[PDB]
Amino acid sequence: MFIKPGRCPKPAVQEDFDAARYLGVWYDIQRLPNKFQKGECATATYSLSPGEGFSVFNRERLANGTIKSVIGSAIAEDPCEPAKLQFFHENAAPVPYWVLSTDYDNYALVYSCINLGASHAAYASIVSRQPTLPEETIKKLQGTMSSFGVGVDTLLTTNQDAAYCS
Ligand SMILES: C=CC1=C(C)/C(=C/c2[nH]c(/C=C3N=C(/C=C4\NC(=O)C(C)=C4C=C)C(C)=C\3CCC(=O)O)c(CCC(=O)O)c2C)NC1=O
Repeated sequence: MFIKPGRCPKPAVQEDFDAARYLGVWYDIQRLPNKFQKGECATATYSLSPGEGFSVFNRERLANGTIKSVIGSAIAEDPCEPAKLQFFHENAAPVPYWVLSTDYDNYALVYSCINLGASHAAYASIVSRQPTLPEETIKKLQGTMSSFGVGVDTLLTTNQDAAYCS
């Protein structure tokens, strides 16, 4: 279903966010169950764009062994708030992409809440520069998540095993 009652929180974001340090490959460690991501081995690649934002290439492996991917764009509508991006894909309405925390080199926590009148749709990933992330880092980030109405108990652990994902 993925539609949940109540409207979105406005969590705090990475205040000093440098999109240039955020570029390259990020691996999905944990994610909320959502509509689009039906697979495993989920990676996001962020690329140089002429403009203010960056180009997005998201990639996953489905249960039948097929690779499915999407291209989009992430751009901060307010350069006072550079961690509040909007994600543009296809014909779609932009969805928020909020970097709540990153050290650029190890981890990020990303959130997107879509308001649907009285209900909402939430995306939340813990990502890593590696296919794994220390259980301490995941605990801290899960801690941030619980503080704005995400249930850590809903989080999928993403399969990043080279034997399936190669
Ligand atoms: C928390 C933020 C977050 C947002 C804003 C989000 C949105 C989002 N992810 C999508 C696809 C996707 N999203 C991902 C992966 C990712 N997406 C990411 O933002 C990140 C960090 C990864 C993983 C590292 C994948 C693999 C797809 C393709 C799904 C498919 O087509 O099978 C789509 C397009 C749907 C489509 O056309 O199929 C949207 C709008 N998902 C998220 O996780």
